[PDB]
Amino acid sequence: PRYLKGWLEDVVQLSLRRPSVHASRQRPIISLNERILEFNKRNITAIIAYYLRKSPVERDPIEYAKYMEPYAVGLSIKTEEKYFDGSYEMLRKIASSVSIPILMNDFIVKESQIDDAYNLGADTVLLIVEILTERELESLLEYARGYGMEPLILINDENDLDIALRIGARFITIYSMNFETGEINKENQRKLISMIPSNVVKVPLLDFFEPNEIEELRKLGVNAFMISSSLMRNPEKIKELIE
Ligand SMILES: C/C=C/C(=O)c1ccc2cc(OC)ccc2c1
Repeated sequence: PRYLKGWLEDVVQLSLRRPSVHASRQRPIISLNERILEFNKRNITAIIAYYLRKSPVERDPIEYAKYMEPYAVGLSIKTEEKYFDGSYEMLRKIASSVSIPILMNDFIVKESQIDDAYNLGADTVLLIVEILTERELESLLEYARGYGMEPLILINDENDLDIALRIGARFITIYSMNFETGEINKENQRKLISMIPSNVVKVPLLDFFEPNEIEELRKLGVNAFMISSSLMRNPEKIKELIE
């Protein structure tokens, strides 16, 4: 990884030394990017329900996963420990108790964390341009693919987009986030969406969504929407979205 500052470097250092787990998965991968493409063809609104317990309305992660299973295209499960109160064991039990795709959402800096995700039952992993060099991102990209997991590449700005496309990313999440504040820059997010090629599956992160926003973003080529705060506070809004 890079050498950063602040809590993000603390997290990078935690990831560097995180021990690899002793586990094996219980079902095949269920491809998240492919399921999004299927939902698009079938005209089903594709929502990734984003779960965290803490960050820099706390919910039971199992119960949340089961609640979202009938409606969501996938689940994002935060497995970073110190700042997000994530666990590998919670990932494992979520992945063995729902049959929709699971994104392991963490700060991946080494291959053994990808091994961990596969062995715990995740269907894909997040990779973050900001914390990696291009060479590192390319090597982790190809590592994840090898398992059958098209990773979701996180971009926060145009430089990040350009690195992602330079290494052949096929699945991108547009956070447009300042990790120091947890801000999503909605203006920059729209700009970045408009720069992504049509054959890359593209997923903005939204805390809250406006009436018309989902429709407007779909008109910009968005394939799925990863929604955090609104669904944690009001999980029932996923019904409205799909129905
Ligand atoms: C890649 C996983 C990231 C997040 O879900 C996430 C959530 C809340 C955050 C709040 C912050 O405020 C200081 C900073 C980063 C944050 C990152």
